[PDB]
Amino acid sequence: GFRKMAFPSGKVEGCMVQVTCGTTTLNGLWLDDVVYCPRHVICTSEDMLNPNYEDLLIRKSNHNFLVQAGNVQLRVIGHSMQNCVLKLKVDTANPKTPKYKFVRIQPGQTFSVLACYNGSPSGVYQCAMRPNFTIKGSFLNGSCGSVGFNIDYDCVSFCYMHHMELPTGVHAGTDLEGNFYGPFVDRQTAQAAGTDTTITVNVLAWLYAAVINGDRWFLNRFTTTLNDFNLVAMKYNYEPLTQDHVDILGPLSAQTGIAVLDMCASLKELLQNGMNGRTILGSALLEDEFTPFDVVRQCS
Amino acid sequence: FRKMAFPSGKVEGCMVQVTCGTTTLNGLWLDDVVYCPRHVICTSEDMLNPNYEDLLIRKSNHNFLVQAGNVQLRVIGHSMQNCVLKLKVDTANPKTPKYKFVRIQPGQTFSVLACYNGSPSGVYQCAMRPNFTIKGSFLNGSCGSVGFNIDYDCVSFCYMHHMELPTGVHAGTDLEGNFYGPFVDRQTAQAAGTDTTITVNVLAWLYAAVINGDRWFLNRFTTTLNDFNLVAMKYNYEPLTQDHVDILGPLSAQTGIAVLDMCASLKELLQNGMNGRTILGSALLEDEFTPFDVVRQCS
Ligand SMILES: *[C@H](O)[C@H](C[C@@H]1CCNC1=O)NC(=O)[C@H](CC(C)C)NC(=O)OC[C@@H]1CCC(=O)N1CCc1ccccc1
Ligand SMILES: *[C@H](O)[C@H](C[C@@H]1CCNC1=O)NC(=O)[C@H](CC(C)C)NC(=O)OC[C@@H]1CCC(=O)N1CCc1ccccc1
Repeated sequence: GFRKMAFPSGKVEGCMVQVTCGTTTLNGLWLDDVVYCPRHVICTSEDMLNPNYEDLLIRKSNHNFLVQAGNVQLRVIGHSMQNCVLKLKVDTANPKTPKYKFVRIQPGQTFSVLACYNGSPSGVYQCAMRPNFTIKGSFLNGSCGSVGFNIDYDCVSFCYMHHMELPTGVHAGTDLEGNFYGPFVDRQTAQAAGTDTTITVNVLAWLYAAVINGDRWFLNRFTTTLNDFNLVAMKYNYEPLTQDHVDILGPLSAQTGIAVLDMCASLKELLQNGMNGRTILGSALLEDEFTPFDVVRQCS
Repeated sequence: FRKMAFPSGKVEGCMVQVTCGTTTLNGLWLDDVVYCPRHVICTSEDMLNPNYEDLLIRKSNHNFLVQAGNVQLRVIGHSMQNCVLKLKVDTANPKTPKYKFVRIQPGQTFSVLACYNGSPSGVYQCAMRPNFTIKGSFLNGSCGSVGFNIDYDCVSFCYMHHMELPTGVHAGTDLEGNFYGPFVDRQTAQAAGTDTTITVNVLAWLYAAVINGDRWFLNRFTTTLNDFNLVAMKYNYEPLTQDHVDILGPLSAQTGIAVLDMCASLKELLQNGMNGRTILGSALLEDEFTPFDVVRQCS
């Protein structure tokens, strides 16, 4: 079978806390003796439209930040700002702090989101960083500070923290250094993204997964050159496929005996002809939020 | 709308591995009991048609290797309940959540924590199909992985994984060891009944579309429940039960559209098709979001 699968979220759940300043409440990430959260928690209504964050932050005291881990209040003993994230230093270390690191992911890469409200985890799902640096998340009011992550062995690699929804309903945020993905800004304004494109190497991975699970109606007898495929792919607002992408698809190619450029010829036919009512792995649309690695691990 | 799983940490803290000879699967460690599929006691060649009672009579506590990670939990008692093994262990799980064992209905959804050798690998959302299979993602060694829902702080355990069918869907039991559907834990070819579309969930999905301002498909007609069920079966949709009508209640109230009026709108979509339009960015009607799922993501 094949499902959109998230990493188990327990190691991240034990880091989540609630952070309040004024009448604003969102989530923080508690690692060792530091809590990370979106800086716009210091903003009032009158601040949110053009917040001069350095100016607003210097006027705040440690005691203006109310941090709660379940029943317990954590005492803030210092605060600083790193780009769009606030670092609240606390007098107590999180014992549940896992082995972790902070990474900035590339567009087309995937990661799990642990959506939280008032510091309590509510759900977990899988996302990709879109080529236009938005994410198609499920985030309501109160979800800021929810984080996205990958787990390699015993290590949690944090790659996203949530800050906002765009008018189109997609979402935008930062890495754990507080740098936004994309051309967005932590002010209360309607912001449009650049035109999105489809993550081709991931569509190809998913087609291979469909074959591994017995679905093959979209295959064809034809091949294509890499450049002629890319010409068609760009026409349809699909990302170009690089030779590194081709190399990454090798394992999936070997396992199934379908040359990458044969699968590209299939995808080209799907783009030109559409799906003619049919479905692949349940979907009526071509899915682009599985990486080759995602498909490999899940299918062995 | 995403498929969203429950946070899995409370269940991760309960996963262990259980080994008999070379056969290793997963178990669920709550208080001082470990729950797992009984077929752990079967050699690969025993699985063709096992005599579970006779295989268990030859077993002693000291034939069972239970491990949390690499740490052995000594087994101090054992009993078979339907198709699961209960192994009493000498340590109460310090991470035991508040929990319940529940038997769910077809159509209901739940999160699966896929595990191998006692270690969680992934979590995803499943629906229990009307033919009592699930469209899971499971490899060798996944048995004893569990499906669950979390209400407030209480984990309601509803599924334990035992097997894959010829069509590549999956079958298992509740935590009392009773299979969902007409399957047995024997390495024999078995067939699921023909599957049907989960009508209550499709209706939930239509409510979700209305809540988001997508309401072209609403019409001025209504229907009886019986007339709707008889029409729906002709399109291989499940009949609605009284419980289905009940769990659509909150979405009915939220939108002010009576359940039976939404049924009349769906009947017209069945009878006339989408005429080329979409609902919620899709020509397909989705059937694996329950009314609870719709609430979790809209409000
Ligand atoms: C933090 O919890 C919250 C998360 C948001 C809330 C809705 N969904 C989410 O993911 N973040 C915020 O509220 C942002 C705070 C800023 C960065 C100071 N703002 C935000 O997400 O605004 C969302 C709304 C939805 C529609 C839209 O365009 N905007 C932007 C603000 C706005 C401008 C003009 C008109 C209406 C809204
Ligand atoms: C337990 O980890 C394992 C999980 C399986 C492994 C592959 N995917 C899964 O979900 N369960 C088992 O191996 C089952 C043990 C029995 C119930 C004692 N058996 C099982 O899953 O058999 C699967 C195979 C795949 C093809 C097929 O038809 N079957 C069923 C039995 C069978 C019939 C005919 C020919 C070969 C096997």
